[PDB]
Amino acid sequence: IHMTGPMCLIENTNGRLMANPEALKILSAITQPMVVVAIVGLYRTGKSYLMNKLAGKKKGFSLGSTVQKGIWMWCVPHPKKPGHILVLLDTEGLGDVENQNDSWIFALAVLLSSTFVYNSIGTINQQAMDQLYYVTELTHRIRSKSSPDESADFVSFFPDFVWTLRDFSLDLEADGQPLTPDEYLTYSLKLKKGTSQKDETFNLPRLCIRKFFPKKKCFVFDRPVHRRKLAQLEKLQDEELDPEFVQQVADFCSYIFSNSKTKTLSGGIQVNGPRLESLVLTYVNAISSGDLPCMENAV
Ligand SMILES: Nc1nc2c(ncn2[C@@H]2O[C@H](COP(=O)(O)O)[C@@H](O)[C@H]2O)c(=O)[nH]1
Repeated sequence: IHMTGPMCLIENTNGRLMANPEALKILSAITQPMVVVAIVGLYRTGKSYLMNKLAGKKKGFSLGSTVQKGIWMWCVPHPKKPGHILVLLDTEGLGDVENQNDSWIFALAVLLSSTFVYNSIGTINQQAMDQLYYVTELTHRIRSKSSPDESADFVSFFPDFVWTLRDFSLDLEADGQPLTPDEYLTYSLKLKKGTSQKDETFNLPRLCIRKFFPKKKCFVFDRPVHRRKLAQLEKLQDEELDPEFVQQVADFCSYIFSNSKTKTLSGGIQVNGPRLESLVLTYVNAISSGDLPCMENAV
């Protein structure tokens, strides 16, 4: 499975989402079952490191990928599942230079993925909650535009949720024992107690995550601390980064290689390369159509 590095699967150009033919021929060739893990988030938040580490790459921490966008893929063998492939998706360029296909790229990632990894800096903020809410419903509207006819049946389709918090080497709070990353999640996910229309327009995203993301793991990561940029524009190695950061991101990878399920369609048919090509074309066609059937909401 040659793939030395990542490759764009869906490119964002002129506000126009175009699926990659070169990427589709690759997917087609892979007959084995797939575990799709989408590392989504804002640009320049350290997503690439999770990708390289997940792809098994030893030297995978770049330092400034200076310029002078869409969904990139990386198909490697699954390091804990022989006969299974690991497809890695990355939402490139989200909010970089900034119709704004950010939500759509976000949605396709969640759609195509078997596991959903949201990557953000600092403490959990409303802005993240709102778009997480927005994508949940957006994915509902797109998936529904593919169903043979014009709700515990949509929750079964949704991927697992993983939140990776970055530069949040802070994460210091407790009751009597220090909070775990997981406990921090539920905490920052606690609903506001108030019969108001400000707390209402605050608890909706929380309520949405409560229903649509049943399995939820959280990861807090330390600030990556390393030797100075010895001649700029390079790619460091683990032995040159904060040992804690390396161990944290490894413990993350381990959770992925073990807990992440094989991508399945409706009826429970495992998804393989050619099956993912179909899903990429279907979903790109459902979006690029500018159609979208207006059915009832799902919140
Ligand atoms: N703030 C922050 N940047 C990181 C971290 N890990 C890697 N980076 C940097 O963030 C950039 C990665 O961009 P990305 O893949 O999220 O679009 C690279 O320039 C890399 O040097 C991290 O944990 N926190």
